[PDB]
Amino acid sequence: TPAFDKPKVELHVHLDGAIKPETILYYGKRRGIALPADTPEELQNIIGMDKPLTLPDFLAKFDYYMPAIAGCRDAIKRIAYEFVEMKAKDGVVYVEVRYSPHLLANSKVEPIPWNQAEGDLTPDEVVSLVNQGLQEGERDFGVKVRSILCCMRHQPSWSSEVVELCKKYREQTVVAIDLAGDETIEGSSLFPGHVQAYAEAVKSGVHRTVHAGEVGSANVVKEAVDTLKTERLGHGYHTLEDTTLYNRLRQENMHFEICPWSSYLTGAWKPDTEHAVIRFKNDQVNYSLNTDDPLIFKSTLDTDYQMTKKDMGFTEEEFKRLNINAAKSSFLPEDEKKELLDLLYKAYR
Ligand SMILES: CCCCCC[C@H]([C@H](C)O)n1cnc2c(N)ncnc21
Ligand SMILES: [Zn+2]
Repeated sequence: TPAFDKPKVELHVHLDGAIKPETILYYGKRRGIALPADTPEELQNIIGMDKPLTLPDFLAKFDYYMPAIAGCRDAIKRIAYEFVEMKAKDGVVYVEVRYSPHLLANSKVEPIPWNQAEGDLTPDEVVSLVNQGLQEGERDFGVKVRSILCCMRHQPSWSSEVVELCKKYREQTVVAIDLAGDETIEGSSLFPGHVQAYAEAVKSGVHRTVHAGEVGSANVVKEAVDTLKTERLGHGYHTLEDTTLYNRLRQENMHFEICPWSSYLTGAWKPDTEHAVIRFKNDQVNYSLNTDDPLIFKSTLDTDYQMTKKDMGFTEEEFKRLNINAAKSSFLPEDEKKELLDLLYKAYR
């Protein structure tokens, strides 16, 4: 039985980490692309994980299935559409899905990703394709959907395209910019290509979020907040190692996109310490619960709610509260943000 059987709001989930094994297998076979297994069940076992992995072991997971979807228009649009259906089964009423448009392209994209051969799908089209999938999905399944394009910490040369992409496709599902990738890459937060892109995001009113504090120190979080001027933090668990940064962030009602289950499987969180979210709760912090990558973590939104309910004493009043904050922190136009809030209020009370 669902841990929290009411409407939910999800702000931190990767499109390329939320694909149906079947769909991966389908395109794998239909377009001759080598694939570990050939049975959906076995496929999820190899792609899924249940024990922390090194960055490399983890990254490798993508080389596995990405070549199957990347470059194929049909597949890009489809996984987008199928992702909305997955969310509907979760009882999610609003969701912000993110992904790197360059990682699904095989044209333009400088270092062509996944040892993919030069193709015809550019990053710009990837975005428009995804927009349609997400849009038809919203129509058919009843879930409000917005998207966020990610910049990659190791490739600042893409960041400007990313912000221009968010600018060119706004309203049209794209509501913000993000920064994902290796946090340990020394100085990555300050790469001129990244800071300029977020600076442009500010000049153009493009909402900002950043993956910081998941593995890197509190300083990675600081740079995210003070230099990139982020409005939301992806994870941000290590913020707690700097009480003044933490106190200030609490002061400014900063939003933390928490991924409980995710943190446990990646090692970002060691089961010997009290999970960072438990203190966020005790501190009445502005945060939300997210799946991050259902595919790799073999989960569903419930997985995370089950985890905090069972192992962290999370009440219902808390679930409703954190979801209310998720709505309040959404990148939706105030206009539509109020409408989401009324939905949840009348549904929670
Ligand atoms: C090692 C990551 C390289 C390929 C990234 C694909 C994808 C994007 C950025 O949505 N992504 C999905 N989940 C991700 C995660 N937890 N951390 C970084 N990137 C992630
Ligand atoms: Zn993430």
